[PDB]
Amino acid sequence: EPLDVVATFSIIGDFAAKVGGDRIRLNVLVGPDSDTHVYEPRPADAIALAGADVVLTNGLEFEGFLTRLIAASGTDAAVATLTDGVETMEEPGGGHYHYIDGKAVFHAGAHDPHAWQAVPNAKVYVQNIAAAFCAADAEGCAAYQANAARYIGELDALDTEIRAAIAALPQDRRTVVVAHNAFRYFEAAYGVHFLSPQADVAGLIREIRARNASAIFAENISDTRLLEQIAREAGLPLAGTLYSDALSGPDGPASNYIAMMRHNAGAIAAALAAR
Ligand code: NA
Repeated sequence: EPLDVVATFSIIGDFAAKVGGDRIRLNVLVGPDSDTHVYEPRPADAIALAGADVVLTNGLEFEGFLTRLIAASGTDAAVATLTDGVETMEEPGGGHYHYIDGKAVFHAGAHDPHAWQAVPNAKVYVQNIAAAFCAADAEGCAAYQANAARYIGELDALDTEIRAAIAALPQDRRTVVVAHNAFRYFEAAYGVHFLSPQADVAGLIREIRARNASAIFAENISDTRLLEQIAREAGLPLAGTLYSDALSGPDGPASNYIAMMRHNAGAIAAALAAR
């Protein structure tokens, strides 16, 4: 058309670009290394949304803001929630029951947004994107769909590579530490454990000793100070940085999703193979 596509943040942006190729014009609302967790609304998001045909989002959190700006523009854009069809996990402790009409009804409360850290989930994202584009632009559907199938083949190879790396590790060396745990879907998919803070460093320290955790990793979401406290108290070496919610810049080590995951998985395995 070009199909005008807005993606809320860099990782989804990469997916969009892979699916859309030259048929789309892509704007990404939150770019690499921003001091934002995943996505956060900004008024200037309006300028991109107002021209849009399709808006790609992670989840339901700020779909209010996005759809209110879309209505105000008079645009009529399809909003695709890319976690549709992903088995999302609740945040630790999130649940609770409410006694509606006699029955104790469970209320989910706040899902962990970091679903891309499991590569089978990134396949669903990509499949949802091709569906949304295929939909808004019937003529492009064969191209989107061939782009999607080929990227999904590469994701499949990546998921096997990650599994082959982790499977080579000893069974008693599977635990690392982070100040902020953006990695619960990685832990659910692959054979590794992440400990993070849930005075209470003491609790964490005990589980660290109990699990013989090998290393600590930095990430962009926690502040810096907490990380230094924990390593100091635990006497664990700082092995590197894991990419959680954003790609790196184009000269960094995580300039697209595949490279991001290669990095994370490779750095984790390196630390566990030796620390
Ligand atoms: Na971030």
